[PDB]
Amino acid sequence: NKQSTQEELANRFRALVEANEILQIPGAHDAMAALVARNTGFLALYLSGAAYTASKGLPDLGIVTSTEVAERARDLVRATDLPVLVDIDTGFGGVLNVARTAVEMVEAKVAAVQIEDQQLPKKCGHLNGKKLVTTEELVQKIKAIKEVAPSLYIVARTDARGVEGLDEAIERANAYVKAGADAIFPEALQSEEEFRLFNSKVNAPLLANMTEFGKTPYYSAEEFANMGFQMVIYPVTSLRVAAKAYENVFTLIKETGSQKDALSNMQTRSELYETISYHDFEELDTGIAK
Amino acid sequence: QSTQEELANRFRALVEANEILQIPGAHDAMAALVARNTGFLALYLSGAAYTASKGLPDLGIVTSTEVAERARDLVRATDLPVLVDIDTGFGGVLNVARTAVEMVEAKVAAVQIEDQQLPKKCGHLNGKKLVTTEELVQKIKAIKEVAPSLYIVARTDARGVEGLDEAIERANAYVKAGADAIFPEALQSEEEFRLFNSKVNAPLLANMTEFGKTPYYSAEEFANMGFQMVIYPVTSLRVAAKAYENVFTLIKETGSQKDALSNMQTRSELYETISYHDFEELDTGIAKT
Repeated sequence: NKQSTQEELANRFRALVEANEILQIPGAHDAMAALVARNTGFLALYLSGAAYTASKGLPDLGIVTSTEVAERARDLVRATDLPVLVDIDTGFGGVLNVARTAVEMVEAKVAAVQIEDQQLPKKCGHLNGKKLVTTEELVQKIKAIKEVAPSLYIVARTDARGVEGLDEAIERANAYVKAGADAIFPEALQSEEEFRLFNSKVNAPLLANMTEFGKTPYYSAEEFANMGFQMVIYPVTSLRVAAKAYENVFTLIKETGSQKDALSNMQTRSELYETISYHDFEELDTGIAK
Repeated sequence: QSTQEELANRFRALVEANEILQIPGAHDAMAALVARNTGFLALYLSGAAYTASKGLPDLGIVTSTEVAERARDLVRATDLPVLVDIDTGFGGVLNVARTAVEMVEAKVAAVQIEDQQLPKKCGHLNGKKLVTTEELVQKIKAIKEVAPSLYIVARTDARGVEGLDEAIERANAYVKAGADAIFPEALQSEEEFRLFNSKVNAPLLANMTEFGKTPYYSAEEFANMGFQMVIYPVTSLRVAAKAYENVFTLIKETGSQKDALSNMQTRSELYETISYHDFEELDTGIAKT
């Protein structure tokens, strides 16, 4: 095996960002999705809280632990040796929790983490809250990361556009950047002009969130690129299509008594053989044998 | 939220039931949830599907704890009887005992143990030898004494490597040892199904895995041929993988996922499936001063 180090992975990720061509970053909720993405030719992967929790059959409500997220992230790197950006929500607690989350991700050889200014958890009764923490509140958290894990590329998410306003978001963004963030995820900017303007007023590479059925139209990556973005995520797609596929094949087996008609909708044992690199284990066992 | 004994006694009733029991493989909780919503009454945790989901080959390099934690996820999501492929029990008799308790703790209904030999020798990785009959008998004995409430399926690979006769002999011994049902891998034809059925003192499980040594019989046909249950072990992962491939290629080469919108679970169905409402009702219900 020839795995990379975390510091190699973070720098490779940074390179990918600074690159002239836009970086597409697919969400992979598990190691199999991670392997397919790599084989499909993607150079970075995304672990979204949404897809992760949904995989475990849970709601995206911040009830998973940093330990759990760091282990699934392990699975991703262990499988692909690709830079992985991990959505760490708000750091799973305070400055100290954020500090430990940072170490655990470096241990998992995570290349980058995404932290947000959303205020969590939500007050009882108003669990559908939209309030954010103070700018300083995230600033300190970012400083905590830069302190304990300087080898970690930081993407900072802000939901300030839809709750406080455009210029408010720009102000928050530039603060997070000077605090140590290397890139900005501006949730739900509302137009072409807002994208270009935000890019113009903020001194950092920008991330675009291409999640389906959301507040963002289906622009191509090329479109995002000339509009001022240098990376784009497809966070939950892997789980959306998988869940659809369960439904269709389970329906079929229950209805018809057989999976006969869905054979074409399947990865073959041959494709599986090569995907999990079964061969490379064989050459290992025999090389040792002689 | 059923007890382990409840989940085990129901699975056993499902087996003895007149209608053949369909058991789909669910490699994770989401698969598990959909199987439940689809109407299935029991779930399977496949060794091949689990490991591959973690990007590993089925070579017995996952630990019992690993499998135990995934089984835990499945039972938690659905509260359905789950049958877990525990391989050879991940070690000796005392390892088998440990594996059993862990599964009982995880609220697992049934386990499946096989007579293949593990680990496999160098150079003989692709080897296909089984353990001595008593070795598996001792292991079944272990599970009976340590976890009496756990339903036992014993898989024999004897038809393929030894002969049809030894398969029957091994199976019957496993039965008398404590196996509640037997999994006869790769019986060759319907003739061999019935004969084995006539010669084996137990409920039988059919392996309906794809691209294998077994034709695509319907569940009802298996029932007519002697079987009381049938698994669909790797299917969830088989369809999950190909969907990744198609959508990722789409994104990679189109620059966008627009054309896969109809091939996706909606936010609304997601919301439904994970019971997001239940958490709202819990959260808001407590908000009463």
